Amino acid sequence: DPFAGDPPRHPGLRVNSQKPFNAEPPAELLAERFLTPNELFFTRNHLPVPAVEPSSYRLRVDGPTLSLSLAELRSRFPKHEVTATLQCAGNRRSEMSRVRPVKGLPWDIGAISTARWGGARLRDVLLHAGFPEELQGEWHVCFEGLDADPGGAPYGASIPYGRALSPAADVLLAYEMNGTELPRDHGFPVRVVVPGVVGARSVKWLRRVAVSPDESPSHWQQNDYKGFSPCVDWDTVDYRTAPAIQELPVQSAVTQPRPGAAVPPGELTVKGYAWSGGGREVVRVDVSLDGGRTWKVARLMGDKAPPGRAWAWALWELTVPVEAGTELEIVCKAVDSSYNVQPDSVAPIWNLRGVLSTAWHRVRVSVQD
Amino acid sequence: RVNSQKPFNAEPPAELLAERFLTPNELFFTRNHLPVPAVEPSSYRLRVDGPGGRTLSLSLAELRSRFPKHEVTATLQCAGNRRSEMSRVRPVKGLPWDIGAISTARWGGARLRDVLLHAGFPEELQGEWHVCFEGLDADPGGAPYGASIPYGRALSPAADVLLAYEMNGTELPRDHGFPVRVVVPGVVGARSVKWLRRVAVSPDESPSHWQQNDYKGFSPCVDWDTVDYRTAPAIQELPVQSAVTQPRPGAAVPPGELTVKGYAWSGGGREVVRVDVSLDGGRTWKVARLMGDKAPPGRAWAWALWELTVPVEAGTELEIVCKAVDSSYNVQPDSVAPIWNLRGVLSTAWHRVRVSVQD
Ligand SMILES: Nc1nc2c(c(=O)[nH]1)N[C@H]1C(S)=C(S)[C@@H](COP(=O)(O)O)O[C@H]1N2
Ligand SMILES: Nc1nc2c(c(=O)[nH]1)N[C@H]1C(S)=C(S)[C@@H](COP(=O)(O)O)O[C@H]1N2
Ligand SMILES: [Mo]
Ligand SMILES: [Mo]
Repeated sequence: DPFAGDPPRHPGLRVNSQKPFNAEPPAELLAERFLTPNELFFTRNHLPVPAVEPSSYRLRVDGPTLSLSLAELRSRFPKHEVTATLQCAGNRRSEMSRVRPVKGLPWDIGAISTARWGGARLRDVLLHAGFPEELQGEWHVCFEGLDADPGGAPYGASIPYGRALSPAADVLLAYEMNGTELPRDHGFPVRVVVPGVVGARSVKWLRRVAVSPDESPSHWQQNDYKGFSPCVDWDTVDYRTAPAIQELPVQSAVTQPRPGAAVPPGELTVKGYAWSGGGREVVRVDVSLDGGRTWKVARLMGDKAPPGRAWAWALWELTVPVEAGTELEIVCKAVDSSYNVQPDSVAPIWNLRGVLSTAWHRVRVSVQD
Repeated sequence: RVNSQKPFNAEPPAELLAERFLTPNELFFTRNHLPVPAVEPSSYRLRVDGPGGRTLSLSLAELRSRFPKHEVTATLQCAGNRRSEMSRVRPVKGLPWDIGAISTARWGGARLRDVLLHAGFPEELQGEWHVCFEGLDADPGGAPYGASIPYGRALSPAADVLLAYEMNGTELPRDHGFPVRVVVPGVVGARSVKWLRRVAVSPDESPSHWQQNDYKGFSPCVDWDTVDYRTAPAIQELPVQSAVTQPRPGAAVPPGELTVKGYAWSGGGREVVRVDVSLDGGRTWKVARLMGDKAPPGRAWAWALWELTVPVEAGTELEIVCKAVDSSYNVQPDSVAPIWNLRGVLSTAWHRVRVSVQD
């Protein structure tokens, strides 16, 4: 059992896979706090979790070569904090499966969580390694984790050089999560946090940072996490025909009430989350009780972030009167700062991996007598 | 097609709209809120001012000679493009545009960035600053057309904001802002202020009617008795968009093969990564061929023209639908009612075109 050393996890989590460990918090706990407690933050591991002795750990940065200890990472670079939501490419995959079977972890609406991350700015570490603030043409910063497949290939990913060097992009080499040291499942001792970008690129248990003229050659950068036409099937898919998912599109889901519930008549408070990639804020959330025919505007909770740096989700709520003995089909949809919107239905956005599941979330409940 | 004479507003015929990557100056859609100014070029001056910047008064000759000419091929799409689709759901207030309030040109001019830096403004300002524009066109009272963009976009080298005096290789036409306009790539046409008289750096958004009390998106539930422009942000970047230009609604096409064509575009420099095309009303899809050359990442200011040749069977009915996907994997929604708004702006639900196949 290569997973014999994996860490202990909270019992309240909805485990989608044990070995490797993948789990999401239940819907009723998911949006209870703006910052998702470390114990409930969703967990996505492709491989066994590395057991890292903090003292001997070294971060390799291949400059135009650094070997940074955890103590150096902490002391040499000013600590910055960024509150960012990580959403998995597979969040809401369960919706896709309802149309046609897909390949992937059966996530519901909880493959998304939010934390206040603390660490060194990737920008500062790269400038310290001797790299220039700017590089002409399309360059990339590649990441490798300490976790590896049977063949010894590590988990890896990349982001464009521009994003890595940009102060406003808030890309961190994080060693703290919600004020405490990074948990093992979340990348102890160091992970990359890439705000506004799909979770896949936020490499945990970071071993190496390199600059390259090309994207990471990792399996998960080249041959996974892309969107295709709904017509594409396993016999025709060609990962060269689409871009790696970086920024994600606008998203929202209803966390309260839950599907199949019978709610009391009178007033009903509907709640959920909304978020969009690339630091685009959520400017509105529309909520319907009649299956998307008529809408009401939800209250957006929380504090406004600077323009282009809305890395954290918006929690929303709406209290509405409901009549005894009626059926409700509760639907939410969000609008971001570029006026991007969510689509009505899943079949037209369907894909063989069930990624990029952003059609409206629909929750059916009945109202008691 | 002219939607209005006084003031003048017009769009090119759908049959020519997407026939050339660069829209000829004579066909490029025209949206004018006010009478078109008659600008005498020698006496014209562009005023540039603001806190911590030297006030400039630039002649057309100096704008051309002092600043290095930059060329940017950028698509301008009006907020009301495809308004007709909104009116079919419920009547709205606005020009009755069809799919042609969008056009593309190669613009040439001074970088707004260079002009502001020349005036002494810094590359970055803390807080949320804006760059305000005022046109020479004005209402009978005298308020000019105006707009603004965030200071960060104005100063970004990558954002390609121009003070353009050339359009597709020739002098800027009168209807398109002669002698000078702002071109704001990847942003709604409303902010590309024509007949530019002033550029001002300000800590606040432009107080213009068209910045404060127009060009915003609202929930479909909002009506005239409840609309409050303070509740929404000014449209700046636009969402992913596409439409079919060939064939045209109600066409009877010959059997055999059919070449479906159209355009696709997305705001904020996000490239179009795919266009899906259906012939059965959105039940099944095929992938269209994207025409033209790639642009650098984050600077896809120009539309992608697309086409798909498909076999069609005699005597059948088709419902042709297209939808586009951008670099952040944003998508177009299925239907118009849920994106409906009282001004019929931001019309990006799937375009559907019904045709029959002879015989
Ligand atoms: N090294 C390493 N990094 C990783 C992964 C991985 O398996 N190994 N999974 C990725 C995926 S696909 C996502 S969604 C996020 C999940 O971060 P979390 O488990 O801390 O929520 O981590 C990313 N980083
Ligand atoms: N001075 C001024 N500039 C303006 C206009 C206006 O009425 N006056 N209309 C705006 C609108 S709403 C749009 S859609 C574009 C259209 O530019 P075009 O006419 O060159 O296509 O110009 C913008 N610039
Ligand atoms: Mo993921
Ligand atoms: Mo417009």
